[PDB]
Amino acid sequence: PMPPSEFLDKLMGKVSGYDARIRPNFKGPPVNVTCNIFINSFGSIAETTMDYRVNIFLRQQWNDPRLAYSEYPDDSLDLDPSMLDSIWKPDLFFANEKGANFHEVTTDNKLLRISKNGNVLYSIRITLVLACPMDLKNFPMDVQTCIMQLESFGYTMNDLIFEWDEKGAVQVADGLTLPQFILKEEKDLRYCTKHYNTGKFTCIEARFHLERQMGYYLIQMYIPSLLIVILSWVSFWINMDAAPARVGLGITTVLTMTTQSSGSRASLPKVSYVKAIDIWMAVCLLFVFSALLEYAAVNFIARQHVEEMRKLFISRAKRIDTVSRVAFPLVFLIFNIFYWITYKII
Amino acid sequence: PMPPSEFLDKLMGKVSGYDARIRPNFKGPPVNVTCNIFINSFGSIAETTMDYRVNIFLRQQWNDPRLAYSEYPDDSLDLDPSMLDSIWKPDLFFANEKGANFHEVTTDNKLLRISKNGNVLYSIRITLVLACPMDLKNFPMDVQTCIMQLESFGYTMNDLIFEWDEKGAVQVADGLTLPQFILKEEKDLRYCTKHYNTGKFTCIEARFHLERQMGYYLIQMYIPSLLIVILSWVSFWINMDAAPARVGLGITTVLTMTTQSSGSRASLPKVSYVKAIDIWMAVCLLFVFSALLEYAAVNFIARQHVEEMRKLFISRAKRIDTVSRVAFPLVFLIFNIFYWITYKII
Amino acid sequence: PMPPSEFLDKLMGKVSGYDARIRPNFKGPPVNVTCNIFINSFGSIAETTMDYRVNIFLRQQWNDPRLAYSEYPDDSLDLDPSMLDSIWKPDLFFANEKGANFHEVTTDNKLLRISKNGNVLYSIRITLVLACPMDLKNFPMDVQTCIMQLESFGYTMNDLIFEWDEKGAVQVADGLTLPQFILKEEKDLRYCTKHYNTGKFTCIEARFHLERQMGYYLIQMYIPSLLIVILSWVSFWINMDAAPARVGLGITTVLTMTTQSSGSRASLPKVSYVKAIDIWMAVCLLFVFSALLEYAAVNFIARQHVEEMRKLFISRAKRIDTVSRVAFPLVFLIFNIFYWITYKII
Amino acid sequence: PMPPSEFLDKLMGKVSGYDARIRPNFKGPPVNVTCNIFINSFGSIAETTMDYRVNIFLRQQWNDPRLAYSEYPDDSLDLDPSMLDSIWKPDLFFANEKGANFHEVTTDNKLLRISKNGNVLYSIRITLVLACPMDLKNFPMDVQTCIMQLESFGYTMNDLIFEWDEKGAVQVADGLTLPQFILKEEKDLRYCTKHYNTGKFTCIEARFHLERQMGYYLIQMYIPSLLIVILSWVSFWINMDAAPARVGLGITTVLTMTTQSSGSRASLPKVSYVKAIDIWMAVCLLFVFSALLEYAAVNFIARQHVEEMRKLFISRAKRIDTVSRVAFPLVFLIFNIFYWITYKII
Amino acid sequence: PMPPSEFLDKLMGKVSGYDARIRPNFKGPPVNVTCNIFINSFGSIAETTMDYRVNIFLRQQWNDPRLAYSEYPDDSLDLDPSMLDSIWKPDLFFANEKGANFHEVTTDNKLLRISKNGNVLYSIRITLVLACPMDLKNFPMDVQTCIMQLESFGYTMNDLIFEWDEKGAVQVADGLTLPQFILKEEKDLRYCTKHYNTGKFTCIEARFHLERQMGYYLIQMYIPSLLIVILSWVSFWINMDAAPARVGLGITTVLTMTTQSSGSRASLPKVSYVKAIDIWMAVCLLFVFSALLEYAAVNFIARQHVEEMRKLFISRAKRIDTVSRVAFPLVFLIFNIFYWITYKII
Ligand SMILES: *[C@@H]1O[C@H](CO)[C@@H](O[C@@H]2O[C@H](CO)[C@@H](O[C@@H]3O[C@H](CO)[C@@H](O)[C@H](O)[C@@H]3O)[C@H](O)[C@H]2NC(C)=O)[C@H](O)[C@H]1NC(C)=O
Ligand SMILES: *[C@@H]1O[C@H](CO)[C@@H](O[C@@H]2O[C@H](CO)[C@@H](O[C@@H]3O[C@H](CO)[C@@H](O)[C@H](O)[C@@H]3O)[C@H](O)[C@H]2NC(C)=O)[C@H](O)[C@H]1NC(C)=O
Ligand SMILES: *[C@@H]1O[C@H](CO)[C@@H](O[C@@H]2O[C@H](CO)[C@@H](O[C@@H]3O[C@H](CO)[C@@H](O)[C@H](O)[C@@H]3O)[C@H](O)[C@H]2NC(C)=O)[C@H](O)[C@H]1NC(C)=O
Ligand SMILES: *[C@@H]1O[C@H](CO)[C@@H](O[C@@H]2O[C@H](CO)[C@@H](O[C@@H]3O[C@H](CO)[C@@H](O)[C@H](O)[C@@H]3O)[C@H](O)[C@H]2NC(C)=O)[C@H](O)[C@H]1NC(C)=O
Ligand SMILES: *[C@@H]1O[C@H](CO)[C@@H](O[C@@H]2O[C@H](CO)[C@@H](O[C@@H]3O[C@H](CO)[C@@H](O)[C@H](O)[C@@H]3O)[C@H](O)[C@H]2NC(C)=O)[C@H](O)[C@H]1NC(C)=O
Repeated sequence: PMPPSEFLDKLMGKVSGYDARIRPNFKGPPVNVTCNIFINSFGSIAETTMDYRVNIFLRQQWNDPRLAYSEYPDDSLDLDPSMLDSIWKPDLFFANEKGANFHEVTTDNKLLRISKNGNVLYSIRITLVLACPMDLKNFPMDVQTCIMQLESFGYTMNDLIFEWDEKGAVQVADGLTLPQFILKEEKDLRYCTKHYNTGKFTCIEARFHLERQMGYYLIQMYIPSLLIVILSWVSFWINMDAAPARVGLGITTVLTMTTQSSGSRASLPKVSYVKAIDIWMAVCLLFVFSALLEYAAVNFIARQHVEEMRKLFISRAKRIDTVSRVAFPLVFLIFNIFYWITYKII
Repeated sequence: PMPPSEFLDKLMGKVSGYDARIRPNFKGPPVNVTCNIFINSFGSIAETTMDYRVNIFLRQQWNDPRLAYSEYPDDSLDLDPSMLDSIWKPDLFFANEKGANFHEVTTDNKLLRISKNGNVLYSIRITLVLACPMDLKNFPMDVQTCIMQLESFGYTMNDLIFEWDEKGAVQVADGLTLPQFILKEEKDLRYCTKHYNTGKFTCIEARFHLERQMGYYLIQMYIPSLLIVILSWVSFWINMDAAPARVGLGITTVLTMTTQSSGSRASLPKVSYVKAIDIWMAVCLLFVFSALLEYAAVNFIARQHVEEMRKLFISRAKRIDTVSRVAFPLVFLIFNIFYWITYKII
Repeated sequence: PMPPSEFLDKLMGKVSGYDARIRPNFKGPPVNVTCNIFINSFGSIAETTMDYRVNIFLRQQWNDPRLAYSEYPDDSLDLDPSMLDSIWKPDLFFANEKGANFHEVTTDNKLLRISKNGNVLYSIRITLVLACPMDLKNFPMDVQTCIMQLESFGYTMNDLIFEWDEKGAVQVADGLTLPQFILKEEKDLRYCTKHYNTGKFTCIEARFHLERQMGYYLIQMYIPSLLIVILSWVSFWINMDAAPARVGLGITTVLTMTTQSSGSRASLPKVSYVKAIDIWMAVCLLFVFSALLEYAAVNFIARQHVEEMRKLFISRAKRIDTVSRVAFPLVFLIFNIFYWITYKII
Repeated sequence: PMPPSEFLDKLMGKVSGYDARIRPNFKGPPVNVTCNIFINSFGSIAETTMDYRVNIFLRQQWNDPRLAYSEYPDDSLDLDPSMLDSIWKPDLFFANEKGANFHEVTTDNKLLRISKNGNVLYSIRITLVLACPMDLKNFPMDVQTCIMQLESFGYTMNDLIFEWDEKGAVQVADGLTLPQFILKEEKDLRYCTKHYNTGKFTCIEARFHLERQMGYYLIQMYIPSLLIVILSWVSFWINMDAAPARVGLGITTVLTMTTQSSGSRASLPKVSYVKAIDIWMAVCLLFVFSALLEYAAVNFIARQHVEEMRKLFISRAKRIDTVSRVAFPLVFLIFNIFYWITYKII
Repeated sequence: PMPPSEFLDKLMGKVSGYDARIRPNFKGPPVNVTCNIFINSFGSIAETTMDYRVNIFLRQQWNDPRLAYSEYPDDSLDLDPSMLDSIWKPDLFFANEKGANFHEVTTDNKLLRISKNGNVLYSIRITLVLACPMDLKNFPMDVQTCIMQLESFGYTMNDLIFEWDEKGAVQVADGLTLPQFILKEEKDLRYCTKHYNTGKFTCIEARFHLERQMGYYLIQMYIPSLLIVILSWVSFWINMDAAPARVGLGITTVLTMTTQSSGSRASLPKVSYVKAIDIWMAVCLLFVFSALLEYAAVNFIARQHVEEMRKLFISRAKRIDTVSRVAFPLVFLIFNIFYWITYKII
């Protein structure tokens, strides 16, 4: 019989009336293109740019009655991408591309196969740099929702409808791990149908819920902001009434508390609102600034001066050091309980 | 009847006399191309480079009498971008491109449709990195005006005229939020007609007013420059005449005031003029440098030495500490009122 | 006789029935493509992105019975890359490309030669930026395993099978040195056959074992974290009961221990788990934080006050300075033995 | 009559003997191409790379007698860039390109028009990243001279000559402002004719004089290097013979003078010679290092010890503090006059 | 007579038997291609990536007897790069490309001219980013040897041989200066013939010797590491037996010695071996760490306590300050002689 590439030329080229510029079922019902993606790679989720890079296999299935052969004995004719400009393909695009490219190493990484009844599978490999608005109200404990939406660009709703297939519309690779996030298994699949002044265009989208790994910030952000507060509590014991060294422990633990406060937001977007790591680095700034402010209460009370008025100020310069030495591990411990319960509920 | 893509070939190709190199209404009135854009994405507004990235849908409408079919029953013939080099298109360009590319993922993201009377809609998707000169005289409280202008490159004013359409010439996407700025709703639409030695070329432009979010700099730039000034006011209470610790609080709050002064302009352009954050970080440098300069007045007066001359210098080393402890929260509070009223008016 | 380029046109083009879109041995056994690579350049192994760049010569050998000439006198007909779109080529791709390009300087860097029996050698030059997941549990002493896998994209397992040749399937250049790593000579070669819902696709992969050079981190990370611990041991000798200078050596060696702790992870991914350099910079932070905490035990015990109770606290303020001066070089030396034996075993 | 695009095809294509591979006036006098540029954008003048980005309109005018129509009624026939590979064009290149691209958004941004006598205007839009060697001997007060030169690549001097036109050979845009530099109005226009072993090739070049804005470095580099010198002069007043606090003001104002000295050259090329900002940060390092070296002369003389020898060293420990308190504002003020006069003359 | 472009079409195209896929002197001696380069630009020699960027004119001369016209009156026929795919060209490539591109601004920057006897000159413009392994054993005083090598890709040694011409095989531009290095005039030209399992391929290479400019590191690395050692020698004079200020000068000059030690390798590759700047920043770390360790010997000996035993320890607390004040400018001056003589010999 015929070879497939010679048989598929006479099914399409110039003699069968197949025109690649005209959609299937023309002047009839719209073409129902069904889609599913396979995420090979994921990540490099930046926050200065608020974008993330993904590497997908975009599979598109539709029906084309002009490609429905009947007499050839096989069940699926492939088509290499040299002759891929000879069929109709849906004009899918991503509504938040922000730059994207194909992969064309050793061959155009494109797949096409045509069944007997006309079902056309079309799988391409794309690298996307998708845009998602980061919501950083509770920054080390947030759950980001970064989406990707697949629209049509030229055909309206009465000509081309996108659908997610019911048999697992988003597959993820086997050992896909992210360095900072984890990809949750439940992925929302909903519609995003756009209305312009040109017309109404089809749109489908998949949500990805990206929960952070808190274990990094619990090593660099929280514990070196915890030990500086303990280091400011050393000043309550040194020389117990007055020294030129309690000031040096009161000055210096505000410096590296302030430097770490600016260092906690070194590679973050300049958001207007206050976030979760800001109400930690400003309350633990308050517990290390009140320690030097506590000595200024001591060295002003104890530097006041008959026979009765001698010990009456030392009795006010030891009660200020046996209460402010125990009440600060009560106020800081009741803040540390109210903080983490709030961000466990939210 | 005929399919549209076969009908549209005989409307243009080689038999109807349609030449795609010749503008409509030739040797007559100029072509009135009307334009409107749709900002999908906005942002990454850099200031080291003084540019911003935008992602638009550029729609262009004109009239072409050679494309006015009459006998075909429909109202709008589309045209896929494989045959888009066969019509006339206006040679629009952006006068401040600084690099711009199309989007060509899964299909050339281009749209064309031709009405019965000859009206041609032409929507393409462009990513621009536009240039706008930043005016940073009042830096955290400024209202930037970044423009984009759409010129003709080859046709003069007597051959091709650009207009903004009256029905919403600039649309913005629904949930378009910027991390640092806000986009005001009033967008100016004015002309920018260029005159060269080649001729006079048409130009239209849209201004975008970008107001900053002050809430970021009010957390990192102002409050850690506010607490260092309060930290320098602790030195008026410590030991009340003389210490080796008031110097240590006088030195160190100039260090991290100077380090934060260089740290306030880490990612900014090297502008010649003085800005709003510079007359905050240099006046709050003055209140923390005059505190150590105040102790140098104390430790020089109080280190002077009959029976009457003993208490006469302590009476000059306490009046210098009961006035300079209250006058500095008067001068700093009258500066802080004159500062913010100035930048609320401007 | 004929020149080779004219003889090779009639072997393939339009008269011999050779169709370049159809694989060899069609409707028969699968094509057995055998592969080997030649790593020219290697390196720029980043960890923020977790990727590495390689520069290979990808050689592919297969059999094509339609190219088996018999009457031409030579043994190997070459073919320049201008006519390289005329044979069948396997659609190999790398399953973790993350961007890759050819090299096209002065000529397409591509090779093709055809033997008499039909063996086809096909060598191209590719630059890859391959992805490998970094496992940083024991960070300066880890052995990374970064792989590269070579799948088919269009042909399933019953049409195209990849193999590594038995005669040295991965060659490395003569003087290939890495700045941070060393490439071990044993390279694993195993199968990675993928199963999708499209079909099952062939895959071969080569593991590369990249052992680090520990000598860099033993100069910047370990020795300047070793001398700060010795510098905190200077405070046990200074003035031997009480000073305002032991606090100044107790504060300051916690500052540059914490600053170096944040400086130890300046260009690393934000992993959740704790690594080998973190249980050094948090234990040597403990020995420099316990030194200031030791003086707080001294200056609180020695500041307590009949005739018998005078020397009883100095006898408790010297035993605390002749034991804590020797026990800290016992606890730090027994940690330093348990640390390096653990990472020598693992 | 004829449309212009059909008339211009028979003037060139295959019937008039016009060959686009052959220069005008062949085997005769050389082609006199005259050039002028229009700088749209300028800037991003880097110094680590020593290059600057420009965005020009390159206009080229020459004469081509084969394109001299006589009977067509118009005076100027345009030509869209689709048929622009059909005329002869000069093979101009930039001898210091370092990468350059065209602009191809919505149309190839290219212009061509042909007069009646044969004069051909050819305007294109290029983005260049031109290389200029920076001379940083006097760094914040220098006048850079960054050039751009336009050579021929294939035709020698006896076949093609470039000239600048006399009517404004370099135009600059209306509101072109640079953030760091200013572009002087006088632009030198001179020749740069190259001699290779291939031949001698034409070359023209324009010099651009880029004077800096000193006002930025006078806020960050000079004033925080001025106040540290005044801060070191506070140590002459504190306790007036001896303290543990004059050392703390002698140590610390060397630290942030050395840190600012390394911070003054954070983003500069690693030049070998000494520059103007180096002999400010090394002389003001000397005035803050000699202040601590002055106290080491005080605390060594005043710590020497009959009844006559008591006040003879205090008379040497007050003369050292009433001269070194006035002579240092004399030496620093006579340096500050000799410094700025030197860089005002040069 | 004929124009040259029409004469050169009948010399090659389809009638003269010229096939552009077949090398000259086929089934005979190999083609002797002779090469020389012209370095326009050089530099951006990075060391994190260990690569350098060069911008060359690659000239190639071979002989092609099929292009040997005899009857045309000229001596050299040029050929514009539109018809440059019609001759045979050698498939040269660079064996350490790491990315390279042509220059195609206003015309393909390519040159071709054919002499009467068949000699073909072929000059193109290439930008290369070449790889060279940096050897940093003696880092500020090293002489790098970065090479570039020119291989054949498709033709073996018995078909194509590269040579350097004897008339100046590497030219350098007139005013080519590097910011950090200097390019030595003696350039080695040697062979690098490769042996693969495909065959043996020709290769020629040019060594470039890049001697550094030590004058930058002698301002930032060595002098601020010299004054800190002098600053640690101030502590021998302050208060001469005991103070809380000698410790503060002993602590702080270890801090900024350690910070500058990490700051000396901010933008360097993470090499395993020790380099020349590391045995300066670790010996000058030793002279500033032994100064604080010297006071710990003083304040432990002088704090020991009949009538005879009073002055016997002051006699041991002044001999330790009149020897350790002169021996440290003897050990540091004998190190500073042994250091620079070692790196002057090597
Ligand atoms: C692509 O999918 C759409 C959506 O499922 C299909 O449109 C649907 O087609 C069916 C049968 O043609 C329509 O059912 C009909 O409903 C009318 C009342 O409107 C009634 O006379 C019958 O019950 C009849 O079954 C259905 O309304 C229609 N839905 C929409 C939203 O248009 C379309 O046929 C699919 N096209 C292809 C090529 O598969
Ligand atoms: C594109 O838009 C321009 C601007 O509206 C149109 O030009 C205008 O055309 C009208 C009618 O052709 C001109 O009005 C005429 O004015 C003359 C006096 O100059 C008088 O005899 C009549 O009152 C007549 O209506 C109008 O002057 C002219 N304006 C300009 C600035 O040229 C043009 O016709 C439009 N072209 C197309 C193809 O739509
Ligand atoms: C490509 O490689 C595969 C794998 O080596 C080859 O397939 C193998 O082909 C041989 C002979 O055609 C098969 O042996 C046969 O086994 C059957 C029992 O199944 C028995 O009747 C005989 O012993 C006979 O030798 C072998 O089973 C088969 N293996 C597989 C996994 O398919 C294939 O022939 C190679 N193709 C080319 C073009 O070199
Ligand atoms: C392009 O520009 C060059 C330079 O202006 C033109 O070359 C010049 O052409 C004129 C007239 O052809 C030459 O003048 C002649 O000088 C000879 C003595 O050499 C004498 O017999 C006459 O006085 C005559 O006028 C002039 O020497 C020559 N200059 C050079 C440097 O070649 C050229 O003609 C221009 N070409 C075109 C196509 O415009
Ligand atoms: C390209 O360059 C190579 C190397 O210079 C040339 O090969 C050399 O060709 C000469 C003459 O054809 C050979 O000399 C011959 O030597 C044999 C002994 O082997 C003897 O019968 C004669 O003395 C005769 O002169 C020489 O051996 C040969 N060298 C090599 C290494 O092959 C080649 O001819 C050049 N090709 C062109 C087209 O210029």
